[PDB]
Amino acid sequence: GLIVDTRDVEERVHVMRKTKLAPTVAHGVFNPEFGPAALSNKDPRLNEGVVLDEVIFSKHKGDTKMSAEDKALFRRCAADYASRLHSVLGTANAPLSIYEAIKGVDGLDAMEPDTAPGLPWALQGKRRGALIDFENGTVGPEVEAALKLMEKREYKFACQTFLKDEIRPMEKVRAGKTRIVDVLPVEHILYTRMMIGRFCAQMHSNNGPQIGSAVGCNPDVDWQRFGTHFAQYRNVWDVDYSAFDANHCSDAMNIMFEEVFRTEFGFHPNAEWILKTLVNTEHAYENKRITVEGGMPSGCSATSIINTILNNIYVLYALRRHYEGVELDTYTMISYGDDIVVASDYDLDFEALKPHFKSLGQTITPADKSDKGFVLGHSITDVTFLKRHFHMDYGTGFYKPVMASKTLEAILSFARRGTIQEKLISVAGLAVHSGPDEYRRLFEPFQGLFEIPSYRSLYLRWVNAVCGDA
RNA sequence: AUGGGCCC
RNA sequence: GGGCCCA
Ligand SMILES: [Mg+2]
Repeated sequence: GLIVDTRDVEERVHVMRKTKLAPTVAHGVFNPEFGPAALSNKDPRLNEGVVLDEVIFSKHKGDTKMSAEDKALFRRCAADYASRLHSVLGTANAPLSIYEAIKGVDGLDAMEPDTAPGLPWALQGKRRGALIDFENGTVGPEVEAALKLMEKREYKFACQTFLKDEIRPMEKVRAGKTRIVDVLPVEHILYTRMMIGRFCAQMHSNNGPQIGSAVGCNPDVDWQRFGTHFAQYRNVWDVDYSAFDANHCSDAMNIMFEEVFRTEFGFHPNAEWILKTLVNTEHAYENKRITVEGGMPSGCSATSIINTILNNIYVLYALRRHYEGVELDTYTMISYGDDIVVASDYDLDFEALKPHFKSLGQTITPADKSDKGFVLGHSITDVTFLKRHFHMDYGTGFYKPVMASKTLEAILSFARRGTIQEKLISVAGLAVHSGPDEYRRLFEPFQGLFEIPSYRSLYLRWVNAVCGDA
């Protein structure tokens, strides 16, 4: 985005924190080029000539403004995508009752009961349960007041900046490249769900290449689906963006909301309005306050859906800006936020597409090696989606989601106090797909101390999940 | 944190 | 309810 104003106020928002990630019995064994991100400015692991607060916000490098010609072309692409999207989902996009938007609906999880409540409730130390009844699907007086102030479109708010406590590659840990989370107030989240939840749930249950969205998918079973689909194309591309989320420009964001969430598609008028409040945002960070124009907040309801939509639109816009006759089935793609796979029988030149993405302030680079240039001729067994490869399971013939061994080692090397056993069982469902030998090697540091699920027990579970028959 | 999926 | 992983 674009930082337009930075001011210091007395009302402090404390987030400091040491890490909650302790090394495991495996860190002494795997020695991963990974560690927890730095969360204090006096971290000994930091480089010389690095400040946390400067690198934290160093992603906001400007809000790319668009020409009339480019704005109108984005609007056609947004309309054309919306058209395909709504024809597959239906136009059954009526608002959610308060109850619905809390407890969820078929294909939309229930709101989180005990996650951060956001501002200004965080400064009053009032937990999320203090404001909403998550059993009965009703809201307290403070939320109904904001709710009525959202219908009337007067509602203001500030985002709360959290430093993300997670494992990062040491190169980035040392560079102070800690990722940030932007917590919106819990009433904003509820109202957004009211406005676009019925859309969101329908997105989820219809995930696939057809709507170009993997949000709602389950890699274990859905890998076979995605695999076979992309298998039948002459060209496949693993495209990386660089800070996809922050680089969404006002114009693109705004135009996307105007074309996708139209009342003619059955959306409440305030659907467009609620989503547009994400464009110009106030972020709170200890003493400082940052007014930003552009970019997506990570923490808004429907963040992944918005990113995926925008992604689907970016590819169309970029291709149409370079070629002629390009229509939705000139190509195929699936995305989950920034993460994307594109395919086509045509020989598209992504290298030439670079500057077209650049007009939306997006920088595309090949995922593959970061090799000098986008190449042609790649297949699905060459690419990565959601940190998983597409590999053929040697004994069911089905595609399986395989994670890089180095990644799995990193994961297994750190855990929060008293969460190790639990975590080992979870990670096991991810590691099974690496094969018996590699499954054994990965968990061997934990032998004799924790319960390790057998390879066999988890392969058998997977086979049933992917196909009830074989 | 938003969410998705999964695990108990 | 508590956890994990991915974006
Ligand atoms: Mg990828």
